[PDB]
Amino acid sequence: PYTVVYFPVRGRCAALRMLLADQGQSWKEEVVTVETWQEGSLKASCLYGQLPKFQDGDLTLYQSNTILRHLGRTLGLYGKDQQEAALVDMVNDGVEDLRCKYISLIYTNYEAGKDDYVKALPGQLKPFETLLSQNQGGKTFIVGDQISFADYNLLDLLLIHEVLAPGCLDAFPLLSAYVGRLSARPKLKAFLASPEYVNLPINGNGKQ
Amino acid sequence: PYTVVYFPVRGRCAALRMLLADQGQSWKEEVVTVETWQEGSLKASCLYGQLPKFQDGDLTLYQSNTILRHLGRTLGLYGKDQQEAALVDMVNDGVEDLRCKYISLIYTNYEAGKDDYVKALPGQLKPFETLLSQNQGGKTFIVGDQISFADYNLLDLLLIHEVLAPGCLDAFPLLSAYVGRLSARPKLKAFLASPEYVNLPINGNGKQ
Ligand SMILES: CCCCCCCCCSC[C@H](NC(=O)CC[C@H](N)C(=O)O)C(=O)NCC(=O)O
Ligand SMILES: CCCCCCCCCSC[C@H](NC(=O)CC[C@H](N)C(=O)O)C(=O)NCC(=O)O
Repeated sequence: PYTVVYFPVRGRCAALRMLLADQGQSWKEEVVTVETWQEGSLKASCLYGQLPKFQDGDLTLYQSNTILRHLGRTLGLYGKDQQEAALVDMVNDGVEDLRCKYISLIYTNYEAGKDDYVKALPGQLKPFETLLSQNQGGKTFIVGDQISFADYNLLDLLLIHEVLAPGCLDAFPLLSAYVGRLSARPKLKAFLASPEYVNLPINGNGKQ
Repeated sequence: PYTVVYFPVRGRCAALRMLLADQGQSWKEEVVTVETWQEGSLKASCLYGQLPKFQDGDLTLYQSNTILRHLGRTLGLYGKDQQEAALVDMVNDGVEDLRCKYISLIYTNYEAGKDDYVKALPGQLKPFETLLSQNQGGKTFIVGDQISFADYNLLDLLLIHEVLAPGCLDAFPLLSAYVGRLSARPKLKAFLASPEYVNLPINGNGKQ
């Protein structure tokens, strides 16, 4: 079945976890402690020397977005056709771009870079609001009328940014309602309120 | 048909161009000058305010990796099954990770960071050599026995690094032979020797 190997943080595993939970899938969490990691053996066995590591039967995967696309492909959360599949990728690549900046700020220069980052945030979120405005008035999902892996990834992106910059979605009504709507999905809402998610820090350095 | 909108550089369009050329596809190049860009009109119309922009019929796309996956999906260069498709993604995500570091060095701190970057390069390339060593002794492609979009992206990554750090592939027999082998493909070899590729700078700031 499914196994996710990661440090005890939400980080790059939050979106895929939301996906599995919302889709009613079962998986095992293999928690790797900083000590175990510093031992070196696991890290040396990882393709790119990093986590998360994911297992689907004997298929071993690395790279958070590969896991998301794999689950999206296998579970039918990758658009209804090739055109939608491309739009889903366009959304996810954009989500990834901002996540990288978020990650850089959090771990590289939180104190000195936060003000500049928050000032530039609106412009960074505008694209997703626009995407929403062009798809059924933003009443359904980011692409098409069915959920996709990019939805879970974008939702996480938005959630963590509201912790970083409380109220950042006030400027974006479609994104605001989208967060509330997706968060209300029964299995997702239950997962998001579970200690399995809540008692885990967003990042690994105590910043958010 | 196909249209790629970009600045007059190889950058993030090199891989997809190699793909189209090698696959015998025709496309139009719409060159955007720094002046035209600074005007602001085109940039404001771009989803994430950046290039490349890609057009396939009435389908408009942004994000270099979205264009690669779209071409891979529609042209049959995305693995033979879901398992291979995931491995292709894993390779491309890894290629993207290193490309981002390469781009950061080139445009952010070439002079001061080059030495450290080159020292860390072997460890950054090892994963791709390992990937090749696990797929038919590295005698075919990065994943499976058929070419994929990740091949064109990895090939470009390797080509530009050979310019940045001559001989970086010497210690990697599989990657070395792979570059020579893929570069020898008739249509690709012809494209790589054409002025449309050769007379274009790798990057936009005169560094490489
Ligand atoms: C409470 C303790 C928390 C543990 C320490 C903080 C964990 C931070 C998240 S893990 C950070 C890093 N992994 C990555 O950056 C993964 C990026 C990869 N491109 C992906 O998308 O999957 C990694 O493996 N880093 C380890 C390494 O590179 O050695
Ligand atoms: C000799 C002159 C060449 C032009 C000058 C150098 C151009 C550098 C390459 S273009 C750089 C930037 N685009 C990107 O970074 C694209 C990132 C996107 N995630 C992708 O993968 O496609 C961009 O649009 N930047 C423009 C902007 O953000 O306004």
